This record gives sequence, C-alpha cells and structure tokens, in this order.
Amino acid sequence: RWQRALWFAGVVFCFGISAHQIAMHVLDYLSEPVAVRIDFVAQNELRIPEITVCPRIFQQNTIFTDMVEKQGIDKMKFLDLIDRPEYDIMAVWNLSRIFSDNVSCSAHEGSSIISGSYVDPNMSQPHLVYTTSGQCINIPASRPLIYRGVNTFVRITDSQPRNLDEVRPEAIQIYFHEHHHAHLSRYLTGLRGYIVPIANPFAFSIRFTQINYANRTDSPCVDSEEYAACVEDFIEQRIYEKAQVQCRLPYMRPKLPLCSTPTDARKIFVATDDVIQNFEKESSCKRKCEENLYIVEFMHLFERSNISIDMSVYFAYNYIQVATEYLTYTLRGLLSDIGGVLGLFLGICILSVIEVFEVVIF
Amino acid sequence: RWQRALWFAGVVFCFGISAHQIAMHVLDYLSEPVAVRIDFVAQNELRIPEITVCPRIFQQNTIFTDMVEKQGIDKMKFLDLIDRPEYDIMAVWNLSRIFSDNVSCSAHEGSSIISGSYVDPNMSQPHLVYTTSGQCINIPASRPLIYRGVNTFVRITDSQPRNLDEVRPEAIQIYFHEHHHAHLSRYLTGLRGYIVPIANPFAFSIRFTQINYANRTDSPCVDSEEYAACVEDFIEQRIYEKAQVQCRLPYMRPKLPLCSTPTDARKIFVATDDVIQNFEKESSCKRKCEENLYIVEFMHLFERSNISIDMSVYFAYNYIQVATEYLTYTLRGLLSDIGGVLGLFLGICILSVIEVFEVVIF
Amino acid sequence: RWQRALWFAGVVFCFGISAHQIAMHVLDYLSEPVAVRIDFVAQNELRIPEITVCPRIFQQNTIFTDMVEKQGIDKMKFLDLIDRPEYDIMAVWNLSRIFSDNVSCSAHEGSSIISGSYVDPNMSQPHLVYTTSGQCINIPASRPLIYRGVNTFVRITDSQPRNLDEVRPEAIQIYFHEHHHAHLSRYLTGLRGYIVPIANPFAFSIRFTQINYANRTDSPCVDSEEYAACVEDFIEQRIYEKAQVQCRLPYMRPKLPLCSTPTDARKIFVATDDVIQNFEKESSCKRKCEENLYIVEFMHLFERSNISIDMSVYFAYNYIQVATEYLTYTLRGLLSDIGGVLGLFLGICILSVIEVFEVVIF
Repeated sequence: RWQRALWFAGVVFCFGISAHQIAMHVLDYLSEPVAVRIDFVAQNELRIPEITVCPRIFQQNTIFTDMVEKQGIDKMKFLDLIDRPEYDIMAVWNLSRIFSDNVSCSAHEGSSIISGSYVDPNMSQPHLVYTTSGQCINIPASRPLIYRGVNTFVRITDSQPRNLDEVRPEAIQIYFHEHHHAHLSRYLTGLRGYIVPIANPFAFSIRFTQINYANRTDSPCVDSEEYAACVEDFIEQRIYEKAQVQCRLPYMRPKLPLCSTPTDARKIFVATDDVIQNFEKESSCKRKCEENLYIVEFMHLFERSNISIDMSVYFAYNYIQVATEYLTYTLRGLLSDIGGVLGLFLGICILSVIEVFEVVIF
Repeated sequence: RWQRALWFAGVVFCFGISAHQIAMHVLDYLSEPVAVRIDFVAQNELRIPEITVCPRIFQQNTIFTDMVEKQGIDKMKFLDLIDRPEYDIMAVWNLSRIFSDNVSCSAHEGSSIISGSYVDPNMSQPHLVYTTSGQCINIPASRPLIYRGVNTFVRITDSQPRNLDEVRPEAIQIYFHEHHHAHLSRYLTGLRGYIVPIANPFAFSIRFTQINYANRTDSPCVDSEEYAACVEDFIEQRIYEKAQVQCRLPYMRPKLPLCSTPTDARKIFVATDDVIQNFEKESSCKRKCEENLYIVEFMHLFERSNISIDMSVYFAYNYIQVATEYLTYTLRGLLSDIGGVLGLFLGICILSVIEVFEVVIF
Repeated sequence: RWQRALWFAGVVFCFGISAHQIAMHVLDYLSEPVAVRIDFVAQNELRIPEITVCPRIFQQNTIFTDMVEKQGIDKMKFLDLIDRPEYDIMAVWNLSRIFSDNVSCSAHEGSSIISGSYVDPNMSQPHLVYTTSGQCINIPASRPLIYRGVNTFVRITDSQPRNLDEVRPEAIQIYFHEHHHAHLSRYLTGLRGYIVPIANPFAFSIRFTQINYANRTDSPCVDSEEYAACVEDFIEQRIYEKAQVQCRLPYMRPKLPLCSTPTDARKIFVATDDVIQNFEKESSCKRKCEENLYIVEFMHLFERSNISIDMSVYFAYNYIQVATEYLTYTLRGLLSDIGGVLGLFLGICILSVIEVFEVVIF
C-alpha cells in the first residue's frame, strides 16, 4: 500500500539516478577526455634542429637566373636548358649552387674568461642536397650542444669569393627540422623556410617548444619517422599520378630515372608545386605524437666579420616548454567513480555484493 | 552509562567532523575557485590584429612641426592655428598627414616553387582615421589569412615621393588591436603603440596568446564590444566634464561640434591627456574574458625596396596558446564530495536516508 | 564448509584488495607527486632585473688590449703588468674601463600626447663594479616601473667622447640578474651575458617567466639569497683551494689581500675560469624556489641618437607568466582516498569503526 509503494518509488529513484551517473560516466570513458600538462624542462643538453639552407627559388636566385639568362632563355622557362645535350637536369640544379665546397659549421657551446667562446668544429659538417629550391646545404646537426650560457650557438660559415666575379646572392632560405626520410629538406624548404639576407652576418635565436599528443582511437598520433614516410610517400605518389611521366627531378627519391626533357620536367615541377602547396589536407596520416616548435627570433649580438655567409644560430634558453596531452579518465577512475556513485546513491558495496552473492549460493 | 555515553560521544564526534567538511566544502563552493588550463591550438586560419599606423605625437611628427612652424607659431602651441579663419581643427589634424592616398596592403599567405609568394591585394584596404596622434591610417584587416608557412604575412606599403620636397617622417607609431567601437585607434594609439623607424623596410612578427577568464560573480567579464563601449564612454564622459566645454576634437565621436578656438581645443586636448593616461584605474568595467595578446618581435627577413613606408607583419607561428580560467568546483562536485564525506565519516547514504524517511511515515 | 569457506575467501579478497589500494596510496603519498599550474599574471608594476654591463673579457676589450699593448705586454699575458711598481691589480682592472663618470639611466615608464614619453631619471643610478670581465657598470634597478603601455623602458646612456682619441669599444657584455650576495655580477657576467654591439643605439625587450618549484624532501628549493650564498661561497672556496695562494683578484670578496704578483694573479684567474665554467654540477645547493627567466628579444624601435652607448631595455608585456610546481597529493587526499577504498571495497566506515570499538569496550 502507501508505505511499500513509496519504498518502491524510492528504490526506483535511487537506481535510475544511480543509472544516470554510471551511464554518463561510461559514455565519458568511451569518448575519453584529454587534459594538457605544461612543464618547463631545463636541460643542459640541447638538440640542434637540422638546418637546410637553400638559395631563393630558382627564379629568384640571382645566381641561377644569371647563368640561365646567358643561354638564350630566361627565368620562367629555366627548365628548357635540358633541351640541348650539354645540359642535363642535374647540371641545371647544380647551376643554382650559391655555396662553395669550404662550407663549415662550428659549435660555440660555452665561453671562457680567456679566449672568449669555446670553438668546437668537430660536429657533423654540412652536405649538399637537392631540393625544390635548387642545390641546398644541409647541416646534419647530429650531436647535442651543452648549454653553457646564452653564448651557446652554432656558427655556419661559407667563404666563397666576395668579389666582382659574378652577381652575388642576396637572400637564403633557412629551414629548421628533424631527420631521416628527407622530405622536409627536399620538398618543404622553400615553403617553411625563413628568407633572410646574407649582406651582413645575421644571427638567429631559437626557443624550443614540444607539443606532445595523446595516442587515442579517435585521434591517433604516429611517431615522427612514420609521419615523414606517410607524407613523402603521398607527395611522390601524387606527383607521379599527376603527370603520368614516370620520372623524377633531382629532389625526389631515386625510384625512376631522370627524364631529361623540358616538357616532362615541367610537368613534374608543376605537379610538385600543386602537391606541396596542399599536401597537408589531402594526406591521411595525422599529426605526430611529438610536435617540436622552434620559436625563431632575431638577435643582433656580437659584431660583423668580412665573409660571404655567416649564420650564428643561438640557443640562449634551455627551458624547453613541453605541453603534453594525456588521458584524464583512465579505467581506474571510472571504476572508482562508479563505486562512489553506487555507495552514495545506494547502499551497495563490493564486499556487500560479494556477500549477497554468497547468500545466493547460501 | 559507559557504553551509551561513549556511543553518544562517537556519534557527536562523527557528526561534528562531518559538519566540518560539508561546511568547508560549501564555503569553498560559495567562494568559487578557478583553475587555469592552457592549450596550444594549431589553426590554419589566423585572424590579423587590426593595425593603426600613426605619426609620432604631433609635437614629434617632423611633418606637422614643420608646417606649423611656418605660420609664426611653434610646436607646443600648435593648436593656436585655429585662431586664424583659414585654419580649422580638421585642417590642423590633416596637416599631420604623413601618408598618401596610394596606401596599399597585400596579403602574402603562402609561397610557391615558381612565382615566389602568393600576392593577394584584395583584402580590405587602409582608411584614414583621426587619432590623438594626428591623422593615422587604419588597416581593416577583416578576413583571416591561411597559414601556409612562416612566409605568411601582410605587407603594408605607402609610396609617397621620397625626394627633397619636405622633411620626411623618421618613425611611425604602430598599434595592434581589435574592432568596432573605435577607442583603441582613436585614443590609445599614441600610448600603446610601437614607435619604429621607416628609414628601412622593417618587419614585425606577431605571436598570438589568448587569455580567457571565467565569468563569475566576484570577477565578471564583459565581452570585447561591451568593454570597448564602457571604456570609450567613460573616457569621453570624463573628457567633457573636465573642461565643461561641450565640444570635441577630431578623434572624438560626432556628439557635439568641433572646438574651433585654441583655448577650448587646448582644454579638450589636455583633458584627453589626463584621462587616457589613467583610464585603467578610474574606469569601472573589469577585464575582458577574451584577452588577446600579440607578442610582437622583430625579424630581419627578405630585403629592401625603394618605397616610402614598407611594413611586413609576419605570422610565422600558428600555435595560438590559450590560457582559460575555469570554474573547478561546480555544484556537482560539491554534491559528490558531500556524499563522500557523509559516507566515510558516517553511515548515511541517499537510499538510506530515503528509506529512513519512508519509515518516518512508516 | 562450502558457504563459510567461500565467505572467508570473499573477505580475504576484499581485505587484500583493500590492502592494495591503501598501500599504493600511502606509497604514492610517501613519494609525493608534483603537478605544474601555469598562470598569466598581469602586473602593472614590473620589477626590472638588475643589469651588469661589462666590456668583453680583457682579451677582447680593444681598450684594455690597446693600453696593455703599449707597455711591451700583449693581450694573453695582460696580467704581467703587475711586475712593475707603477701597476697594481686594481689599476690593471681600472684600465679596462670603457665607461665614463657620466653614465646615467632614465626610466621612461609611460607616454603622453604632449612631450612624448615620461622621463624619470631619479631611479637608482649605475655604479662601477669589479668583475672577471674587468670594471663593469651595474644598474641598481631598485624600484619597479609602472607599466603604462608598450613604451615602458629603462634607457641607460653613456656619453664619453665619440671622437678619434682612442680605439673605441665595439661591443659590450650585458647580463640580467637579481640582487645581494653579488656573484652574478662579479663572476658570471662574462658567461651568461649577451655580447651586443654599441655602434648604434640598440634596444632589448624582456619578457618575464617565473618557474616556482615545490619545496619537498626529495628536491628542496632554497630562497634566492641562500642559493646565491651557496654558489658564491663554493666558488671562492674552490678558487682558493685550487692555487693555495690565499689572495684574491678584484672580483672577489674582500677576505684576503690582493695578489700583487703576476704568477699568483694568473693562478687565481685560471682557477676562477675552471670553477665558473663548471660550478653548476660540483655545487651542492639545488635550484631556487623562484626561477626568474628573462626572455631577451631584440627590437628596432624609436630611432637613432648621437651618443657613445645607448641601451634601451623595453618591457612591452606585463603578463608575467608563472609556472608553479605544487604538491598534488597532500595528506588530506590520502585520508579521503583511503576512506573511499575502504567504503567501496569493504563495508567499513569511520562511525562504523568507532561503534565497533564502542562495543569492544562495552
């Protein structure tokens, strides 16, 4: 009657409400949330980002646009050089070289009260690499620099004749990146790189900022190497099935031969443009787990020296800011919260339920 | 006796202690706490901050101080020009114009392997606006720029005759802001702006940093439009009831006529000084819970071109860091914690209390 | 039998499992965790850091290396000047002076619509100080600046004759720090300082970033004064018991007399080099509680002025970022979690246990 019906109403209310927090909690766990922890890691071992230094983009490299303009053709159709036998595609892209074999890079990873900074030229030296911007110089930047103050930098230097033998380069295309399945150097140096002058001995300063992501079903991060493989493979696949040529330009993996004819080379170069401009959206592999960010500011520093190209890249801050996305609702939290909901919207305990089941079997 | 007295002591202890966590928890909820969560949003659509570009402040604009010094008066009392019929307040503030109708602004929101960057001059063009610093040029900067690398900028240019027709401006007052009820442009450009030289084609770089606040009773936020309206209304109200003049200068809203007499104009201009210097404290409206911060650093980049004013504003980082203040102790947390306190400092449950009340009515 | 044995099994399961969360919780509390909370404090009263401005390190001060070269002694063995009576160690380091009596510093902590910025030259003036780099100029930088916009800076100026009387200094060693037991100024200015040129009126910009650490048994922070005392005492102790000289150079506390002989002075100077290079690792007192970080960027700003040394230091951002490490598992959390574990892996409550003890004593 009255009392039993009201007891039934109370029990149904408690169960239904206790079925509205457990159901919501399980739905929350299924669509797992993610919070962000930000830390400031002070490390006395800074990992130099790989530096790709290119000319301007062929048509703006007023080294290449001069030699090409000497052969009866002009920048715009610079790729027609391949028509005549004595010019091949590799020669054309060597024609944009603005560096000179003696390109060095020292590591000034400290200072002293005598003899100023501590010079260390033993770090991996630059090597030439073919990029869509021409023939660039890539700094391996293999080992990490010991952070011994704000005067901790890498000085890249080139000493080609600075006299009136030819028009001299005005700009260079810097690009800071990471290693291995080279597409950052070979494709994206023209786009993501800073165009800076070389009239004066410039200086960069770089702060590091890592953005770690949480690997989860609805947004799976893939470590850097496989992301680079995804991006480069997609880029070349779209480049080949966009001109049907089945050939490569000097900035592409040695998969198929170098088609030495302007028409074919023109198709590949234009397809390269189209793909690299918008490879971000039509790719499939999502962001990396680790997302390094080099906040590159400009500093005046030291003073000048008479030399062709001087580039001091400073790392005056050792506090690499890390921002990590993480799973904030692991299963243990779900179990504990379900226990809490049952225990504070009902009378059920775990030992209570086990004893009830024991009584079930008597 | 012993047993019952000690049982009473235990029950009173449990209740009083269970009345010291629930009371403290409710006090904590009343004085709501606020925690800060920081995220790094990578957006490929960056919203340009509106740019107000002024001369130096009348007395430092060595365009205005030259024309005014030609009429028998000097900078300091430049506002006496109104005394003679042929000069009005609008003429005086047009006299400080350092720009030239052909002031343009292009949006270079990418690059290419051929044809360098992607020029897009269709974005909203600058318009002249009267500010306390003279007659400035405001870049509407309406639509957002697609972030296609570090070479994503807005190049504002002016090409007035760079020859010996008159003394030329040495520097300009930049100011990065937002839109609508214009007070940032018209009042605070002299104070909050970067004074940078125009001798060489300079370049800015802007990082974005949003600071969102939690709208709460003890610290309520008013969105950007309402904050701007509050601030500007207070500024002009205090400006008018500081000289009793009931007239305006060209940087004020068209409410009352223009101050066509030096004395009156001087009173309004000094009152503007006093108000804008310390309007932050004497206002009443508190901060916005959207608080955009433009970290403006300087970057060398590209090269020079023969042109009067060249200002490239770069947005080379697309990771807008957002620091959001939020309510960390919502009512649900209070209820759950009260339940926990009762259940682990007492024997009371929710279904238990419901059954007890049922027994109350039997 | 069956049912009692199964009840015993269930009770043992609940207790042991309830002994695997309470034990884990207590172990977690013992090795206390620490989370980082980050806030963006908008401070309208900025505490400018102390600035030590030195020449380059003796051997690069082409003021000192010129005067020494005039006495038949060359840079590298500049410390042999002590051999003759006319030169003592104090004179040798007064000989590296690149500043001149009238070294002033103004505080431009605002702007106005008339008369440009608000000049406040009353703030504490620089004083000369003996450092390992020679005789530097230290800015007391005592009181804080009122942040009245982007144009809030400290302008340090020196107006020594800028004519052909002697070879002029070309760059200087800046260093931003804090106060009291001076070792940052006297030892670490050569190492941690920015080498920037003085050919043109340069400008710095300082963003503040505090990193507060949580004082805890496994990593105890010490206030700034105590850390400075630790570092300086260790540095001087290692310096003295590295040459056995029992004498000091002008950059050391007035404990023992000055080394008036080249051999002794050279031993101290090399010992200072060795200690300051690697005092970070062989010290004992760990990091400070507060860790102020001055993100030092460069700006072009205002314009040029004819003066020997001009150094504007701008504080254009008032949002001092703070990252505080804190104890996230205080004892109250441990007690509450133990209560939860008992209540949802058992039937035990606090009032339940108190009543059980009541029954025990009857």
